[PDB]
Amino acid sequence: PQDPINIKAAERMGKLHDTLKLVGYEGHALELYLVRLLFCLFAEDTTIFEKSLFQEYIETKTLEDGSDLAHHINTLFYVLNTPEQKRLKNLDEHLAAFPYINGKLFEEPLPPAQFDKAMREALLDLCSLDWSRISPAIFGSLFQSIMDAKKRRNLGAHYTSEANILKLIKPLFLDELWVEFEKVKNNKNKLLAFHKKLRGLTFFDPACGCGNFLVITYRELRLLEIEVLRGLHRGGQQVLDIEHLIQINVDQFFGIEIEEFPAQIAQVALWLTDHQMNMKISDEFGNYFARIPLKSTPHILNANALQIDWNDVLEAKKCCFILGNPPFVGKSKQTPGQKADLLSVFGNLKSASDLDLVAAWYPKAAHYIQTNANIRCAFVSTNSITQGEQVSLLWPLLLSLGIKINFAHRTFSWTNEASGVAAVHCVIIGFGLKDSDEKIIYEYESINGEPLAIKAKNINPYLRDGVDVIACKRQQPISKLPSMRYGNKPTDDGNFLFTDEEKNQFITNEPSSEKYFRRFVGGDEFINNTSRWCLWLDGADISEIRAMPLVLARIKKVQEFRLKSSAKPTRQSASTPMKFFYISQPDTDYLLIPETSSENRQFIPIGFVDRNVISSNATYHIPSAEPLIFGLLSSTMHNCWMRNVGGRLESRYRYSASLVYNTFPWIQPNEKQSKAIEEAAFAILKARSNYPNESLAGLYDPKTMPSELLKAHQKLDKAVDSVYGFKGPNTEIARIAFLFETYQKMTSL
DNA sequence: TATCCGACATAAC
DNA sequence: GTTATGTCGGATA
Ligand SMILES: Nc1ncnc2c1ncn2[C@@H]1O[C@H](C[C@@H](N)CC[C@H](N)C(=O)O)[C@@H](O)[C@H]1O
Ligand SMILES: [Ca+2]
Repeated sequence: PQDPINIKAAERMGKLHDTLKLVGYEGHALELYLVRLLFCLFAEDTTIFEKSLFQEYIETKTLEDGSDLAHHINTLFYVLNTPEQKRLKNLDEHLAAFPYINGKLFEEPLPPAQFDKAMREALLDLCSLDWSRISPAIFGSLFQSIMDAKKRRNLGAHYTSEANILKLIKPLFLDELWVEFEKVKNNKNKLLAFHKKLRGLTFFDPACGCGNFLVITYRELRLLEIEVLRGLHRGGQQVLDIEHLIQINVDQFFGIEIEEFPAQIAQVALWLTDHQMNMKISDEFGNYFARIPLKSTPHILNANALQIDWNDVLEAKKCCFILGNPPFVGKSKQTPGQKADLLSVFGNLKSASDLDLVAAWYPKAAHYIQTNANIRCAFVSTNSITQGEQVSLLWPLLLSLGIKINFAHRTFSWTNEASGVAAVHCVIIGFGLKDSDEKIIYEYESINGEPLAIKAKNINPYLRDGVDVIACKRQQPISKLPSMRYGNKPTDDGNFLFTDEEKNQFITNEPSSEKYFRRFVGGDEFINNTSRWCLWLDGADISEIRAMPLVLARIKKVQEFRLKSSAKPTRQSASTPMKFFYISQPDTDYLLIPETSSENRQFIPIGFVDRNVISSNATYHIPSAEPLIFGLLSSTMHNCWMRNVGGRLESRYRYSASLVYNTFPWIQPNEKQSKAIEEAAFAILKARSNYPNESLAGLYDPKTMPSELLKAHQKLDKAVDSVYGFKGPNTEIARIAFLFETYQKMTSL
């Protein structure tokens, strides 16, 4: 038998596409030419064509140099559209063996292409594999393999695993369809009504890619529909009559896709799955049943789902489910076209440009279903739209429109079976206009593991079981606390930064420069006790900088890099090329908080730093911080706050003054409570000192953390918890919920 | 001025 | 290539 296809076959087929593209067979013809070939490869390996008829024809009626191949394929494409009654009586016997196929797939005449030896062999190469068991992974890898890395990233062109679609469609509709099936399966009447209900269901993916959500869904429906016909069978031991019993078909699936090639795959993907299932039902009940020629057609539109009215694809009143995996694009990574798309959907809302592109599909869906509250929706999305600065900008608008979250998958790692897996963490948000009396939140122990369904009273805009209050960005703290500041941002392409060895090479080469070096600490250098230096030129005497060539060359390298920038303020900054782009350095010693750091720690390692070391923008800091405040930011309570209202990078903690610290509710303490927290603070500090040559990473890894440090932190929480009057169960659940009662009491005043 | 963020970036097994 | 865990500067206000 022939080797079944794997991912390497789709990738090879993709190279055929780009090989054809490079000789000028471009555009619409190219996309449909290839998807036609795909159908032929599947067809000869099933019973649509006689076994291997396509391959044999190419091998016997086509020249080895590939010179004539495209002529014969062009006539083949015409035959497959010509019913047998309209074929020339003298048509080549070998060509006459091919069935009439028709359908939107073969109706358009196409310019003939041109092949050579290697393109012919590549296509015969594809023929020799078995296309019989073609799956989402194949359709997705093919879709992905024709795209530049920059394109793949920017359209979010990442196909969705079988597994990730199943976590989305099982709660959305599928599981309930199996419960309902099992309850009526023994009543011929109710089973008949159940079939008609299955036939009338429509599925709508407004960013459908290569169609996997539609393909998996249609396959599950076909599988269900087999057991339904098994049920209904009133002929006992006679062969079940499929053609007049079957109903479900591709005309129930609808999709929008901006690139034509995935929009063409999605269509053929649905027909191949159709035939795959027709063969499977033909096996169960032993009688041959195929839907050839292609009389039913999906409704995939090639368009821009953010610029059109979805009702042109599918009238809302005739629609049932909206599902899919829309593209993820950060606020500062999106092209002028997609920012404008984003802003069209959100109108004149404040800071709406700060949303991920994926957020755009939510108000669209929310406006679309306003005319039919029976629709239920679910979207994969980057977990970022449930964290930090975006929660305030997306969920006020969604809640105001009636949108209610009915189930949700919390953060998990992305993956699929194709090349170049993207590195992003995800959520799944099921929503609609009807509250559900049984909301489930699926939780993950291993970010890579399988989920566990947990009952939920309510589902937060953060996807938590709690109240619907959102923590908003603030420029100053709601509590009585000293202001916090952002570290200095260099924008220097590294020209002002050095390793110790570099600082030594540079000093010997330019000894007059020692006066201008100062210690440089980012988050990574501080957490890990690594040494780094910067040239600190804020307020340098120009008579001293003229003397020094090596420095002058750095200042010129900063300026040249800064002019090449694309952000006008950066270009502007090129004309002060010896000063950091943003400067915040204090005059007093300060408390440093790293910006981005491992979620595996129970506390964010913070600490005190000398006023002469320059802190990078990968950190925050409080100038002249009394020990009490170091206790407060060390506390479980603060870190629980940071964990819940802060943002994340994939999943690492990301601190930010305006989201965490400034919204942090904190009651001012007595003199005894204040002295207590100070005493624990010094106990933590001392506990750290007693371990030379341990970096803060080594000390705050909770595996390797010394018990003497854990105790001082336990001493500290007790003092801070006392200031709150917090007596509750000492869990992240009870602490989060209690801080939000405090936050709301303050935000109500 | 003043950032939050990254279908990530990249040094380390 | 996996695994572990934080840079750097854009875009916007
Ligand atoms: N404005 C847009 N309108 C319509 N489609 C878009 C738009 N932006 C990106 N896309 C497409 O969104 C898709 C995102 C993918 N994650 C979908 C893949 C698809 N779920 C699959 O399983 O294969 C890409 O295929 C894009 O071409
Ligand atoms: Ca074959």
